[PDB]
Amino acid sequence: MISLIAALAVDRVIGMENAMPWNLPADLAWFKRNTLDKPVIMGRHTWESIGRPLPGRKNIILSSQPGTDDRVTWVKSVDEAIAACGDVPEIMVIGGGRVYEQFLPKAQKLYLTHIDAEVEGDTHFPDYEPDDWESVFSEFHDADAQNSHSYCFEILERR
Ligand SMILES: Nc1nc(=O)c2nc(CNc3ccc(C(=O)N[C@@H](CCC(=O)O)C(=O)O)cc3)cnc2[nH]1
Ligand SMILES: [Ca+2]
Ligand SMILES: [Cl-]
Ligand SMILES: [Cl-]
Ligand SMILES: [Cl-]
Repeated sequence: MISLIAALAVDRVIGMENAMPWNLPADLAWFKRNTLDKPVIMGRHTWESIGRPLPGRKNIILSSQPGTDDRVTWVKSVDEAIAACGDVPEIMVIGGGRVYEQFLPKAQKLYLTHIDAEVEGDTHFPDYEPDDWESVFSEFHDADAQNSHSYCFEILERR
């Protein structure tokens, strides 16, 4: 199955002109927990953001331009990206905006972190209809010594 994993500020903001103005190691740990030992598909901007390959995951970059790093797999279409994942139980789509938009219709599961930050968004998560999704997990957390904002983890399954 295909799943999307994303961190959403208020108004579904997922990306800004520059790095997001928060420090959420707990969210990064959640991201890692839920992507480890699964193939991850990302777009080129997200690849640049991360800086290097995500450890312990097959990294697949969806882009129309040729690849500039040999440590990851470069593909040019959605179907090629899926094919490159092979026969696995779950493929994780990790953004950004355009990649989420292309994979949402195929997705059966969303792993969302909702962050209590009001920011001006450059890119947004797709406008999904809550009516069509069932929350099967929710966990709320306050800001703390290591995390700059309150955040809530949710797992949705398509109804
Ligand atoms: N929940 C969630 N949070 C995110 O910040 C997030 N970010 C993107 C893409 N951006 C990023 C940026 C960095 C790392 C990252 O460095 N993750 C590490 C853990 C952090 C660390 O160990 O320092 C990893 O191994 O997964 C992942 C995704 C896509 N989906 C997300 N989903
Ligand atoms: Ca429920
Ligand atoms: Cl976790
Ligand atoms: Cl991207
Ligand atoms: Cl629900």
